[PDB]
Amino acid sequence: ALLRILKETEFKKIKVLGSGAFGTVYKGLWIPEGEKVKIPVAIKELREATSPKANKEILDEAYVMASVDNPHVCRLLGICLTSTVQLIMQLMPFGCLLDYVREHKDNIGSQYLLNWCVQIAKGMNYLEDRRLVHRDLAARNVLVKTPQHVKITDFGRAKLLKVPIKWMALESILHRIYTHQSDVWSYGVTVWELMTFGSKPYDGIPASEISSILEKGERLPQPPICTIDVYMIMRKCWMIDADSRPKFRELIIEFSKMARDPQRYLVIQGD
Ligand SMILES: *CCC(=O)Nc1cccc(Nc2nc(Nc3ccc(N4CCN(C(C)=O)CC4)cc3OC)ncc2C(F)(F)F)c1
Repeated sequence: ALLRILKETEFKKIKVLGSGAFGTVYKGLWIPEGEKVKIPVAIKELREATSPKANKEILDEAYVMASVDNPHVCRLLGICLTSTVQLIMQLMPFGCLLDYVREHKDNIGSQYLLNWCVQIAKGMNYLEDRRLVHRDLAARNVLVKTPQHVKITDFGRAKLLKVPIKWMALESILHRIYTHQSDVWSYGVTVWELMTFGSKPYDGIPASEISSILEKGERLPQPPICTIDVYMIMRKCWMIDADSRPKFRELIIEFSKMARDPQRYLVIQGD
């Protein structure tokens, strides 16, 4: 019960920061109960889910989210129950890493890119450690606190209560299996996205075709900046054998290592 119940009046909505299928997000401010502190927040207002069954499901996931406490996982500050369900999130000033990489390709240096993989993999392991399957992981579901500090957006479990085929493990596509190991495959696609400075994985190829492509042993291409210790880690995540895949603990070490000598593993444009 680490989940704060917020009063509609404790916060104000400044601007719409987009709207998805799940809900609508706003840049806003929140003045906590009996405090003269003004926190910048993101307010995830939820869609058509007013059924008593659904609201109990929402709340139950809201407590789960509210107990996920890790530096690289976006924190849930509280919930506001009124006419609509509002999820008061920590504001991420630089938007999503995908947009950010597509907007900084030139100035994004090897040392940052490698430290983002450690950061993502760190947050991911926390979920595998809490036995929570992310199910979402894409460069679009990683947000930017500071360009040095990224955080993962844990909505995969909530979104469950519009198919991301190109980020999915073959077992997820063909047998609807979601393990912390399918989370490793998605992680591979995400790290490929950052190394390509936000490219479309398998662009122009239809979703239906993707399964057979992967079955024919075909994978995502080698990104120009990538070395061989790098592009290898990527293909180990895309192993048809769900258990041949590296663990999130492994990925942390082989990237933590890699981050100690960046340019050795990434060929940017100096230095
Ligand atoms: C690439 C995927 C993406 O756009 N994710 C995204 C979009 C909007 C809102 C969230 N939630 C969220 N956001 C923040 N901070 C944040 C997010 C996005 C922006 N952008 C969005 C694209 N854009 C537009 C449409 O004008 C430019 C600005 C800016 C911003 O910071 C002020 N923090 C937390 C959340 C959370 F609720 F999801 F936790 C994600």
